[PDB]
Amino acid sequence: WPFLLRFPIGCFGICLGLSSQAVLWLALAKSPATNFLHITPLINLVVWLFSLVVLVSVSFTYILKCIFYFEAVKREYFHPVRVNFFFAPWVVCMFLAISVPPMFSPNRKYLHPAIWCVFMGPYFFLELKIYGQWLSGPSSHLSVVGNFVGAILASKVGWDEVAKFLWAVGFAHYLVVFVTLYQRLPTSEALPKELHPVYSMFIAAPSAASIAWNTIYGQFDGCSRTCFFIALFLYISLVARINFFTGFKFSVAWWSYTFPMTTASVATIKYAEAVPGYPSRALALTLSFISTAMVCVLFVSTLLHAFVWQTLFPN
Amino acid sequence: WPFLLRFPIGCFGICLGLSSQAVLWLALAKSPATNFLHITPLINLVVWLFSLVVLVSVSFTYILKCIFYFEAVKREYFHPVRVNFFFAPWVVCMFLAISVPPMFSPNRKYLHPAIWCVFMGPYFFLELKIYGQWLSGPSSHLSVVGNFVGAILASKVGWDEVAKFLWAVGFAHYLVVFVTLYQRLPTSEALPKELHPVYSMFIAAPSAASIAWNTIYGQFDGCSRTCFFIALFLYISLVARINFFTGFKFSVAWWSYTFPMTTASVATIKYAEAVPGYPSRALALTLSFISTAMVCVLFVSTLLHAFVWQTLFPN
Amino acid sequence: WPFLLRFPIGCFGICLGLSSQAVLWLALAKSPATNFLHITPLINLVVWLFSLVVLVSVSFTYILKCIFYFEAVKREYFHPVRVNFFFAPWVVCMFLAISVPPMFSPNRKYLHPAIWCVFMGPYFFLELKIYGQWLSGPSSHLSVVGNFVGAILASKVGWDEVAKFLWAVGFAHYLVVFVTLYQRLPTSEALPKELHPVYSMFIAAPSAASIAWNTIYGQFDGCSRTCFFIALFLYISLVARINFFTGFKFSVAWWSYTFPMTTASVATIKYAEAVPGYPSRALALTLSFISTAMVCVLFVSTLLHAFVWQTLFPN
Ligand SMILES: CC(C)CCC[C@@H](C)[C@H]1CC[C@H]2[C@@H]3CC=C4C[C@@H](OC(=O)CCC(=O)O)CC[C@]4(C)[C@H]3CC[C@]12C
Ligand SMILES: CC(C)CCC[C@@H](C)[C@H]1CC[C@H]2[C@@H]3CC=C4C[C@@H](OC(=O)CCC(=O)O)CC[C@]4(C)[C@H]3CC[C@]12C
Ligand SMILES: CC(C)CCC[C@@H](C)[C@H]1CC[C@H]2[C@@H]3CC=C4C[C@@H](OC(=O)CCC(=O)O)CC[C@]4(C)[C@H]3CC[C@]12C
Ligand SMILES: [Cl-]
Ligand SMILES: [Cl-]
Ligand SMILES: [Cl-]
Ligand SMILES: [Cl-]
Ligand SMILES: [Cl-]
Ligand SMILES: [Cl-]
Repeated sequence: WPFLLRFPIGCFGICLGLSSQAVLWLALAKSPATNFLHITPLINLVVWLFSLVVLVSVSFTYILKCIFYFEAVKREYFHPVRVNFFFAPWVVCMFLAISVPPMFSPNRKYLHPAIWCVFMGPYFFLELKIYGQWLSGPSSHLSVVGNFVGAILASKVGWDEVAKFLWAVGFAHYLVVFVTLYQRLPTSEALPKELHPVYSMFIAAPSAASIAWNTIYGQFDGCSRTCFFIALFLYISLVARINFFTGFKFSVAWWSYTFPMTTASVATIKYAEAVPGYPSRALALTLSFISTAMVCVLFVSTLLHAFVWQTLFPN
Repeated sequence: WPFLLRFPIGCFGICLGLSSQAVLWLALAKSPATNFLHITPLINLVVWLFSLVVLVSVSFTYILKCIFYFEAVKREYFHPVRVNFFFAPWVVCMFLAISVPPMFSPNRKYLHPAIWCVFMGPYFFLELKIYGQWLSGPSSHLSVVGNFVGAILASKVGWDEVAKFLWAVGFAHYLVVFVTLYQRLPTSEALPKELHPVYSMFIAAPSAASIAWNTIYGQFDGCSRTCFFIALFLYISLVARINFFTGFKFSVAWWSYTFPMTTASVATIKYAEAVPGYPSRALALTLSFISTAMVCVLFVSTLLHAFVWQTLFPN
Repeated sequence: WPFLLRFPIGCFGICLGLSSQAVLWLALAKSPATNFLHITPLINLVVWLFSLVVLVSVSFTYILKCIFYFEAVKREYFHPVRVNFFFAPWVVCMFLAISVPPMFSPNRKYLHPAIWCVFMGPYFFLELKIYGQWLSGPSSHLSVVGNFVGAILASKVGWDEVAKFLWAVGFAHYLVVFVTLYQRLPTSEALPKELHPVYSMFIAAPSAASIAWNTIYGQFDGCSRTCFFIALFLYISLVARINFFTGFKFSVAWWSYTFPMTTASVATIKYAEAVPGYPSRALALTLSFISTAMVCVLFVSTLLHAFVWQTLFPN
């Protein structure tokens, strides 16, 4: 059993969670509402560099597999559940782009338009091609989160009009996913094993949509508030449904679940700036504290379970 | 056959219809657009007291059954069609709360926040628990109307922010219900017998949503108008589809159908205040006249059929 | 085989495409953004008269069949796929009404209210009756486009309030159609033959809705922009999915596909007026050029294939 076979596409899950952490701490240092913490922006410098190293190493190793064992890649593509992970490498690169650590880049009004085109295009072509396969042969193949994220990148460039077009496309696909998935949610028992990639974008897409609305227009309306509150209601359902009595075991799939929690925390900070008050401030800090704590303990657990015991990679 | 067995949970239907009548006549006396009628506010005083008596008597008798024959209550819970009626006792109490007869309460800016918490919480816990049962074992178990009604109560207290959160949650559940129920509407023949509790909230939830929007913001927009017009279009479909040639017979289920009609009438009065004109005024009065007439004739019929013949309660 | 049997209801398809062309060229002559072309309004005079001749001839011949062979009409009604075409004669008359060639009518603020009632009523009665048949015996029987078109006619009369009511009804039916049709789109192979009437209103209803919003309110908002962008995204999917390598053959069904393209072009012109700029202007002209070119080449092809070879009408 060579190492290439035991290396699946699920490795990209860890990069998405860690990269999403970078945007959270950037806000905590550039938030006028949360100025009283005096958080040093140097934290983002370490986190952003760490996200680049893991993304390059993961991507480079996977490229070697694609030339060495193309047939293995071909087999993975067809399987229905693990298809969504093909979108993961493209969407994560956009997350680093919006971070854009202040120290590296001298102050400028907008980023160069060339950056948007290179990252965005491979995603749009993949979205249409993967959608066509479903018709030839649920509706879980559709990608929703990436379109909302691209709108944020487009707003940073300054192309306001195209950002509105991407938001409309992302919303339309959400309706089909929302109706089907809500009817049959996964059972509390054996939650991580079943439909783990698909579920993550169910508690995350609304929170991303609210952030995109704030960048395009600049003022909160019913779109940003209601989408944010829907995500909060869905997030609360996890606590009530999860069984505290039932035991839990370590699994690689836990890395993907981190990403939904982080996106909600960033969205809450936007709400606090628009509407000041003691309620919002405490709620924003609480969500951030839970998100960052889970990553730190999970990072230690996934580090020990891979080195001394080499149980991270199954046969 | 003891009286406890022949006493079902459908008795709560009559309370919902009569309690909804109270809010209608309160508006008719406090509407600047309909000032020319000079309606005495004393009508609400009689109606509100009458609603309290029936609600207490119905609730007190049912509590006796729950301790005497718990297993009978347990059997009723599982059956799919008659599950929605468990939400009915909680939602109706909120309807009396908004009425708040002026004579009883000295003029005050807002009501005490404690009233909102006691009534609302048992409903939110019930909504999550009942929804979980569906996943373990359509989508008719979901409750939609109560969330919109709670927003009205929250606005009366003055907690504007939480009212927006409840409205978002209620809207999201409506999408699943609207798609499924619209595909298979009940046939005109044997209309009352089939799916009678579920259908009532289909012509009623839009009208409640429009009222909630007016209280939170204060100015009509596309939300209030389009939701109100959707309810009107759905209400008109009943007249066209119902068969006049086919005969009708007395049934206990008719009490639930009163509640949808009353809610639409109250919503129309809001429209008349925002947009004045002869068209709206006549339409508002016509809907109220039909609603109040149906209750009076139905009340007499349900009174005679229960006393001289004792045919109200089946075996 | 008498000519009456070989004359189907699909003949009304050609009238819808040609009549829709009339509104496009009217805008091109009355558009301040596209003033630099100096397009003579005389083009609409020829087109509008040509649309009236074909509509009268098609309608008059079909009336003869309805009295001669009523049973044949009765058989056609039941078949599920070819039911939507019954709505086509009524909706097309509204399209000529909005055109209202300037030369014929002296300048006036609004049109007489009587015109709206005569055309609209037969459509509303048909919508309710056809919808009832589905319940007694997908959800493709529902009509969506006509309600949005009627709102435009109502706005021309000046009855603003009723136009909002029609828009709400049309939107509600769209949700059921959008969810069902999007799940199972037709395959690229043998595209014209399968579900040809139903598909045409899928790329067309959003574009009609955006135009109606602009007339009722007068200022673009998120309704007009997002609905327009959804239609653009759906239109682009046709180019990617269609197979260029696969050959194509002449068919009568191609006339219906013209109508979706024209409606999108008219909607784009509205966008250019609201938001000026070089991007929008070129995109508006390009869509119009493709639409008008397709009609001209198709008109020649459908003319030659019917006269020398008499292959237009199948047995
Ligand atoms: C794909 C995800 C990100 C969104 C899924 C949710 C949408 C299907 C629905 C939920 C409720 C709907 C909203 C209902 C109420 C409003 C407020 C409505 O009225 C306003 O104009 C708000 C601002 C104001 O004028 O005060 C604007 C659109 C919006 C947000 C609606 C847009 C579509 C929403 C967000
Ligand atoms: C759960 C029930 C109560 C609502 C179900 C209906 C909604 C799914 C849809 C129907 C049409 C949609 C509306 C379409 C048009 C508008 C107007 C739109 O534009 C405006 O800003 C209106 C006010 C103005 O700016 O003039 C605001 C949101 C809204 C109401 C939309 C919100 C979501 C609505 C109400
Ligand atoms: C039946 C067809 C014609 C429409 C099908 C699409 C609708 C189901 C959804 C898609 C996204 C929704 C929209 C989402 C965002 C908005 C913007 C929202 O916010 C605004 O107030 C826009 C204007 C502004 O205030 O800047 C108003 C309603 C609207 C258009 C929503 C109404 C309902 C929409 C159009
Ligand atoms: Cl940001
Ligand atoms: Cl996705
Ligand atoms: Cl009220
Ligand atoms: Cl309910
Ligand atoms: Cl026009
Ligand atoms: Cl249609």
